[PDB]
Amino acid sequence: SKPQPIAAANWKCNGSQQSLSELIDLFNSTSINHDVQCVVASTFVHLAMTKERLSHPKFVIAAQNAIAKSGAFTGEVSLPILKDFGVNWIVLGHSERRAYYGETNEIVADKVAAAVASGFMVIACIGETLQERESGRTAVVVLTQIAAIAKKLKKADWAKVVIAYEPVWAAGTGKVATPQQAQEAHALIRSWVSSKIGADVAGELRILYGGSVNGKNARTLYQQRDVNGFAVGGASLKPEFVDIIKATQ
Amino acid sequence: SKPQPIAAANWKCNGSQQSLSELIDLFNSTSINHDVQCVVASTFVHLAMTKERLSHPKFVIAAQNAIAKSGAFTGEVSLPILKDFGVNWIVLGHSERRAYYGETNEIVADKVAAAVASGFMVIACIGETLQERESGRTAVVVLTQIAAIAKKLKKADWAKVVIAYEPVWAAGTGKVATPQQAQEAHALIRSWVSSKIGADVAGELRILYGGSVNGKNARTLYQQRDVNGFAVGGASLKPEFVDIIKATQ
Ligand SMILES: [K+]
Ligand SMILES: [K+]
Repeated sequence: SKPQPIAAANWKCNGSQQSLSELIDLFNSTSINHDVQCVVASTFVHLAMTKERLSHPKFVIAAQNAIAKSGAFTGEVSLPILKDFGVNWIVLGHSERRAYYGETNEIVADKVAAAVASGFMVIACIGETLQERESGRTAVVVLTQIAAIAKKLKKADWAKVVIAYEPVWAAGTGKVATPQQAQEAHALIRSWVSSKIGADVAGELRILYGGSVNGKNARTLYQQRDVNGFAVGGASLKPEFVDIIKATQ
Repeated sequence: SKPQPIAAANWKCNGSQQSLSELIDLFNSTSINHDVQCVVASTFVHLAMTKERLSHPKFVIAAQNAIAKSGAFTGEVSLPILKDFGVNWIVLGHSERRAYYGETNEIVADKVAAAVASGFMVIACIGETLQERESGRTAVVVLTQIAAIAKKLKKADWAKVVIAYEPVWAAGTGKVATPQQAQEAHALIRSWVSSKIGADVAGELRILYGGSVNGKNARTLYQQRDVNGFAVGGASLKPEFVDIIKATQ
C-alpha cells in the first residue's frame, strides 16, 4: 500500500497576522482521523507566530526556502538559523525560485543535501514548464531535475526526502492537468527512483502533487497509484485546505 | 551642521535566538545621550524576537530585503507583510544581493521606490568593486547606481531615503576605507544629489559609510564632513557596536 500521505500548505508570500491566525485556529479545531502528515509553510516572518499558535498534533511547520550556511548574505535565511528556531521541515527548489531567483538544478540539489545533512525533512520540488512539455521534453526535464538532487544524496538520505511534482505547464497558463497526466508524471518519477536508488526507497517515497487542487479533484487525484498527497498553493490559504487534507482519506 | 546621524546594525544572515538576545540586552542597557537613530536589521526569522525584546527608545527595527508585492513568490517576503508586522525600516540593494541574487541597478531602484511608496524608511546601498576603483571608475559606477534610483523617485521621496556608500572591497574584508577615501566618495555623492535633485535635498540627506567599520576606526571616520553615520556588518554582532554608536558624536 501507499506510505504516509502528506498535505502541505504552501502559503507562499502571503498573509497577515490576523488572517493567518484565523486560518491556524481553523486548523487547530479540525479533527483528522487518519495518519497524515500536515505541513504549514509560512513566510520567514510568520514562523514565530505559527510556532506559538499551531497546536494540532498532525501538523508541523516548514520554511519555504533557505541557504546552506550562515554568513554575509544580506536578506537570506540559513539552515542553522531555522534549526535553532525549531523549524525542521522545508520546501526547496520551488518552481518560482527556479524561475525568478536563479535556482538551477544543481543549486537546488546543494540546498537539499545541506538540509538533509542538517537533519531536515525536505520537500524537494520538480516539474516542467509549458514550453518543455509542448516540446516533448517532460521526461528528460523532470528526470534531469531529480538526477541532480540524487547526485548529492545517499540511499539512506531519502528517508528524509519528499518529492513534489509541479505541473508548471498548468500554472496560470490556461492549461489543466488531468488525474491521468499527473499519474503519468508520478509513475515516471517512481520508476526512476526504483531503478536508480532502489525499489525499497521508491516504495517508501512520498510523491506529492503540486498543482492546483480543490476538495473535489484532490479526492480523484489521490485515487491515482503514485500520488501520495499534495503540495497546495492558493487553496492552502483557504478553509478549503481542510477538504484537501480529507482527500488523503 | 550635520543631519541626524544613523548607526545601522546589519546582522546579515547570522545569529541564534540566544546570541542575538544577548546583543539586544546590551543595547537595551546602553545609555545613548546624543541624537542618533540606531537601526537593527535582523533576518526575517528574528524580527519577532527583536520586536519583543528590543526596547531602547533610539532603536528601530529593519528588514534586510523585500519584494514589492505579496503573491506567488515562494521563499520571499513582501513590503505589505513587513508593514503589517510593524517593521518600518529596510535595507535595500546591498552589495551581497547585487552580486549573488541578481539585483541590478534598476531592480534596486524599483524596490526602493516601492518601499518609499509603502511608507518605509529606506537605507539604499551603493558602492564600487575593487576592480572598479583601481581602474578609476568609482565615480561613474557609484553615480550610475544612485541615478537609477533617482529616476524612480519624486523629490519628496528623498526624505525617506538614506544612502549607504558601501565599497565592495571593504565588505567583510577587514580593509576599511580611510577617512579620506570615504569623505571623497560621500562628497561626490552629495554633490551629485545637490546638482541633480536639489541643494535642499542634499543638505538633509544622510550618507552612511559601510565596510569593515569597527570601534577603533568609527570615530575618525565620522569626523569627516560628509559622513552621517555607519552601516555595520561584522562589528554589529559584537559588543563593539556600542562604541560605534558613541562614535557618531
Ligand atoms: K490550489
Ligand atoms: K500566491
